[PDB]
Amino acid sequence: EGYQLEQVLIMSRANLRAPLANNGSVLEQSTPKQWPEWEVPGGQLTTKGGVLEVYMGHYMREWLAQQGMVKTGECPAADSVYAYANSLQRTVATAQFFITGAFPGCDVPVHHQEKMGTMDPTFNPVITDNSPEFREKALKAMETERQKMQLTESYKLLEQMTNYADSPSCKEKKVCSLADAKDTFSADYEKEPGVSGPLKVGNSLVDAFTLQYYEGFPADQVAWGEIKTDQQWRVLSKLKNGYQDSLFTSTEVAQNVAKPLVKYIDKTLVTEQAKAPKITLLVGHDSNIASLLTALDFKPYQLHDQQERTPIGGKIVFQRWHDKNANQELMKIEYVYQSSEQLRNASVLSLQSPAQRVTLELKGCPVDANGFCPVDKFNAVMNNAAK
Amino acid sequence: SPEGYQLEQVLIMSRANLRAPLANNGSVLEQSTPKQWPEWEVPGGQLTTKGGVLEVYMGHYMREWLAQQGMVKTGECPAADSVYAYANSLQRTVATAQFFITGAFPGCDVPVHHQEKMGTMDPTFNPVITDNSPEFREKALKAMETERQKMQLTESYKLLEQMTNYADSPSCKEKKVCSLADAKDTFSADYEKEPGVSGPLKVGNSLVDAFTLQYYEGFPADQVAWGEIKTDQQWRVLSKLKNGYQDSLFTSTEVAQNVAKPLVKYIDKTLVTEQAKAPKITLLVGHDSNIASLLTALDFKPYQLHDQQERTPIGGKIVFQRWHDKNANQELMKIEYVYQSSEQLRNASVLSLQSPAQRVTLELKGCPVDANGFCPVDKFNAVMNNAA
Ligand SMILES: O=P(O)(O)O[C@H]1[C@H](OP(=O)(O)O)[C@@H](OP(=O)(O)O)[C@H](OP(=O)(O)O)[C@H](OP(=O)(O)O)[C@H]1OP(=O)(O)O
Ligand SMILES: O=P(O)(O)O[C@H]1[C@H](OP(=O)(O)O)[C@@H](OP(=O)(O)O)[C@H](OP(=O)(O)O)[C@H](OP(=O)(O)O)[C@H]1OP(=O)(O)O
Ligand SMILES: [Ca+2]
Repeated sequence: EGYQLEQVLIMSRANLRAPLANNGSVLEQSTPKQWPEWEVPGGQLTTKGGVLEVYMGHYMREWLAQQGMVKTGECPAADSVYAYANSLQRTVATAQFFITGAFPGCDVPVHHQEKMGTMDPTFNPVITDNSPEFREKALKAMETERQKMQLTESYKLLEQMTNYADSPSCKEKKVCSLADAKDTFSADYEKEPGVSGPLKVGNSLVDAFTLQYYEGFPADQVAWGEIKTDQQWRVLSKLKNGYQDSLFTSTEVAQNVAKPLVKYIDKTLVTEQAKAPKITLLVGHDSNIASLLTALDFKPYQLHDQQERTPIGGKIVFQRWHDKNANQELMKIEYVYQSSEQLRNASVLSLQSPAQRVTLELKGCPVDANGFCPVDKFNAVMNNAAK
Repeated sequence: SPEGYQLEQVLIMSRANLRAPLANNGSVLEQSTPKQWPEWEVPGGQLTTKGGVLEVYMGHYMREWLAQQGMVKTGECPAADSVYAYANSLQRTVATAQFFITGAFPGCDVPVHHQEKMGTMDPTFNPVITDNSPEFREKALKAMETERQKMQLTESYKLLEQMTNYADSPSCKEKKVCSLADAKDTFSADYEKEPGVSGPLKVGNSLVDAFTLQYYEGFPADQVAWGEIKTDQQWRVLSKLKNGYQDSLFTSTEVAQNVAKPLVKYIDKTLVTEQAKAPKITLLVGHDSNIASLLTALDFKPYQLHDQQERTPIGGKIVFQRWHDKNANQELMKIEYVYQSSEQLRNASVLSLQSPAQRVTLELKGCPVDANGFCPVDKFNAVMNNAA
């Protein structure tokens, strides 16, 4: 009956979490205005984020079955499914909710490293090369990417929405402007690429608004009611997307930082394939998706009906399709995600009312008219990035 | 909780949440009407995805309550082994435990225990006759007929026949069984089987269970009972068949005492006799019949659940609570039925302390409560030991 979906690996970020807005946090320091309250402490998933993942899980399960992988109504064979999350509350949580929605009533544990509350090396996008040539070249690549962006409109808008000149940052630390302030990038050995300055603050702020919107806060409680149009979202989102792009998206940085994740995905889909599950779920972070995508050299992609480049509840679904011979196998990779509205509305997902799907393309594995490329070339892409 | 009251242990005896109509009633449903039954997203008897979300909300609600009461701290996981979750080995009950525990302790490592051999009944949750003596039966068969005789179901059956066009069903056109009221019931109490009824009472229960479930699942109005049920009173009259079935089978003391013994024994260990070594929080997930027979077996006072047509609601829990009154140096028991209203299920309403689940305080005949719903622990232990 032709090509059947034989193996999938799903790379996920955590779903909806509470912004961190307690005394002394970046959010609190960045405005004199009070933030609306959330149901859990900062950085913890919300219940709506779990329900959104349950819906994604159920949709995915339907879809997996539709493509021949394991049929609806029965648990998959033991050890058919392997769920591995970074060792943080929100990523373990998003895995539990996804796996429960997709595989209800089945014994599929979520795995994670022993120490909760700390970064697992698999998911920790840290710089591994201590040479000053790597650092100089990384810094120059971040600065170059940043220098292409026109952010002052975004910043002026944000200063007005937050009353930034009256915030604790301004009054106590004399950091009083977003639009005129200087970014400082870092590419420190054994840390994440970073930036300090307005871009980091604009990132934290716009992220908080995005989350309020998705969480379903009334319009008057999103950003104090100040974001009234998609156009405004678009202007503001330039900061959050520009932060991620600057840091995680240069070729120098990404290939280094995402090595343990690339290696994990190579092992699962290529080099230790005999033992691999039919379904792997990894749950990490936006920086992991951003650097992975750069490190495997995907072509440019655009996500319709989303303001985020790496959306809350958005997953990279790598798919190995098999008919009769392993050397005729095909690979197809899609970004499967909920639109900004499907998130805010908690939309019930189904085959008739699906998640959004965009097919992604590796530069090294050109796809046909239907998004498939030969496994032969996929394998070469992975080997080469995993070197 | 009053001043100086501190909650210290809870046991949550839950029904599964929202499931598709039982596959075992499929052919009765088919014989009872010429109409087409709306299709469900899962095989009969399995939890639906909505059941899952609804149970995630009950978990988060119970979490917020437990943190209000100082039983668990906001923003961290409970101590290892302090939460013990044990489900019957069926898809729906294990699924409901997983969704409850994920909604309540998201991000925490809290396993759902069940016997292996999923798809088979775990004896703890198996509401079966466990006495093969012919003298058990006669007291039982009679106690069931006695409960059944207190109910007036004729109007329910005429309503059901009207709504289903039962006149044109296979049952009537082919088998010439052309009235549910004129037909008779025959109870059974067969060794290692659930107490049972043959006849129009089982037909009524099967159909009206399906309608109730359609309504919860959010089928559109024209697809719950083919749009035939217009009035909350019509719901109430139909629900008599389903509540009547359960009450006849699981609610006479002589049946309920036998059939609930394993769960009664379990709850007695956890709350009374092995209490010291017992998890602070226990979730058991079983079946409506478990709740029904448990509550008779412990001699509860009669209760009414507001905003529900079911006597043991979908997702509904019996919540046993040991409290220390520090001021008067006493240990008290409070027991409440906590559950979603028919509208909270159909709407998938988010639940929190600000928009809470329904709660009704229950009362042991052996353990009379004060003005606030609390009774003494020693009186509770007697009831429990005596019952076990
Ligand atoms: O640890 P990372 O892999 O870098 O990613 C997460 C987080 O991603 P999710 O939002 O996917 O969980 C980021 O979120 P953005 O602000 O970039 O949207 C970021 O920021 P926060 O500190 O605001 O969470 C933060 O990066 P870093 O690890 O450098 O702090 C980090 O959170 P954790 O520190 O908890 O991992
Ligand atoms: O067999 P149980 O252990 O009681 O559990 C369920 C179900 O209960 P829940 O909806 O609470 O989980 C019952 O049916 P309802 O009381 O819910 O209508 C039940 O018995 P009935 O069909 O007599 O009601 C049926 O067991 P069986 O069909 O063998 O009698 C069974 O479900 P399964 O059909 O999935 O075993
Ligand atoms: Ca600029």
